[PDB]
Amino acid sequence: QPEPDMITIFIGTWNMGNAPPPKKITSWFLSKGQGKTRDDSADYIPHDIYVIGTQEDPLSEKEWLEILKHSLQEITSVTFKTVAIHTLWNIRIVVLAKPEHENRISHICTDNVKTGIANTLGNKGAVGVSFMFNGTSLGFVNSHLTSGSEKKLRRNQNYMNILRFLALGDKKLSPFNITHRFTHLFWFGDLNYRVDLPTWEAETIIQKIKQQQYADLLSHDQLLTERREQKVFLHFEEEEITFAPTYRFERLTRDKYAYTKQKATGMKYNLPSWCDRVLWKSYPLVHVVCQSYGSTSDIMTSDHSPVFATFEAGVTSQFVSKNGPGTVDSQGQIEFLRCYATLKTKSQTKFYLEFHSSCLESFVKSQEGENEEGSEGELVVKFGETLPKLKPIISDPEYLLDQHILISIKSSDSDESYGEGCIALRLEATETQLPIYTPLTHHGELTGHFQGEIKLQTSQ
Ligand SMILES: NC(=O)C1CCN(C(=O)Nc2ccccc2)CC1
Repeated sequence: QPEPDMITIFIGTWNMGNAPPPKKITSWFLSKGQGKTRDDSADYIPHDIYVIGTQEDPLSEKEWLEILKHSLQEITSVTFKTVAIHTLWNIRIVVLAKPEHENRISHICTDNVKTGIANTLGNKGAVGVSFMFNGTSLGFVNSHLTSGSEKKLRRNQNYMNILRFLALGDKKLSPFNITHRFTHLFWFGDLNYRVDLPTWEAETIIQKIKQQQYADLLSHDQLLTERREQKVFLHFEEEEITFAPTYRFERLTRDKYAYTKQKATGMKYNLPSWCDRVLWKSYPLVHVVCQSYGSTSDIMTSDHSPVFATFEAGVTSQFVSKNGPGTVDSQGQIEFLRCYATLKTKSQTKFYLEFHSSCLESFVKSQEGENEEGSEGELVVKFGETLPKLKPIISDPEYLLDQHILISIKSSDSDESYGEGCIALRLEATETQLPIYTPLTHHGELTGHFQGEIKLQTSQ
């Protein structure tokens, strides 16, 4: 039975509106409704992994597990294994996997972050799950961010708090937040970003939706505009939206957007919006293709419609050689040449690098680089040809070219990271000096750049 090189992952996000679901929700797991939908011919084909994110979920974990498992079994005739379930307040994440994956899945982590302070702490935040699938790390975040058209700044702050404080993945990757810890990261939920148009335009917006004309609406989507100005979700992908806004509906139909201010809304308008979203971020040159992204038309218990997205995702085997794991493979080495970091920092400390990778027995600290003044004010840290030679555990190119090196640049004075990034070893050539490049981030904001040349030696 061969180990896979590809899996399909289903991501669902639904704000249930504190209402139990209808008896049939199979349309969700089949990616049927509006947008980029799944072909009929695939309906009996199970996804390898189903990650279900809910918000305003009124069910017990047991009640929702019963509905989810029975739903998938009806569709696929497969009895899915529960990998993880985590619930913060009414925010919930469920990971289900095909039974043949049970002994491929290990190192399962769960965590939550509560966002806000005093007034604003009590119901918003994120739940998450991470695990290894053979040699591939996977993380999943379900976030319910701050509501309200006039709170996109709050939403961006909620995002930065979740990505700083959600403790998933390999704790040995201590310089690195969840946006660097996984081969594939999926971040979904009721992100709560709104179509920023005047309240007087509501009926015009509704008109535009009935005509399936979304272009002039998406140009005002706060998530799309905030991402374009690099305020939020830096270096995440989102598939093109081709489905009507998923909020706010009158319940028990989809024929009406309920946007007018009411006591129940705190006297706030809820203009039709894409509150309900799936974004991802994969390590450089790993296969990840979105195969669906849409909303259901036929689940109407909530003022939100469910959103599905499906993904082909590249996975690797748990590699064993004669040598590593348990030693180095002297036939392998990773060399950095002519490397410099550019940092936006005003500080004057010395910097050193840390190289972290599952292809190394443990992380490698460099010597300090040489600080220069850049033309336009910047700090440029020069490493030149000083950087330590990295000793992979396995030299087999079938392993090593599928790996990645995480880079942190750290203050000698404080040992704090000023920047994190990632280099793919999926090079055009081995035993050849080749350009490498990663942006550097800290708390998921741009702090600089790292570039140079790599020279990779493999057993071939
Ligand atoms: N949060 C909990 O109560 C857990 C959830 C289920 N579980 C597992 O071990 N699930 C599992 C592990 C590896 C591969 C496939 C499935 C034990 C208890």
